[PDB]
Amino acid sequence: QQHPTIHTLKIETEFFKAVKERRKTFEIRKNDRNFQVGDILILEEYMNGMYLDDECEAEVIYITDYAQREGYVVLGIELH
Amino acid sequence: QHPTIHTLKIETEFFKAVKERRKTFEIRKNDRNFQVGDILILEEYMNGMYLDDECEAEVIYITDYAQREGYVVLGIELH
Ligand SMILES: C[As](C)(=O)[O-]
Ligand SMILES: C[As](C)(=O)[O-]
Repeated sequence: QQHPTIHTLKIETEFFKAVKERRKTFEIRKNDRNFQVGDILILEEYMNGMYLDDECEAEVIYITDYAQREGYVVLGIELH
Repeated sequence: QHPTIHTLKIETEFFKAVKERRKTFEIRKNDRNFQVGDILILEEYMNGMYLDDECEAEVIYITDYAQREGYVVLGIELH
């Protein structure tokens, strides 16, 4: 019944911090990965072309394309 | 002074998603000069009818990343 896809994405440090702090509870992404509610994002801290070896895991709990540019979606996320 | 209180209309599908904490953001034109700390009073409507319910949320985050001109995504925290 449930088969989430795990997506591993880079996230620039400023936004990583905002997510980890639960101030930013969504991700704005091109929908080239067929994102679905229940999917898992592994958000990997990245800065100036380097992975910084910190991450956080979040579930996609809501998706919308409302008012977005072609191909973009807003993914509502719940940090684990 | 105090944080601004904005009163906005929200359709029942989205109202329900906000109340359930599934939808934790609001996509809006920024013609209100929204600021972090501001309060949104979200009033429930459906197909032009006011549905005698509402909720309150704080704007905790704001971004125009990848948005159309004048648009923002407001991160909101249900009270
Ligand atoms: C600016 As983003 C891709 O972390 O929503
Ligand atoms: C769809 As809305 C204006 O409640 O982000």
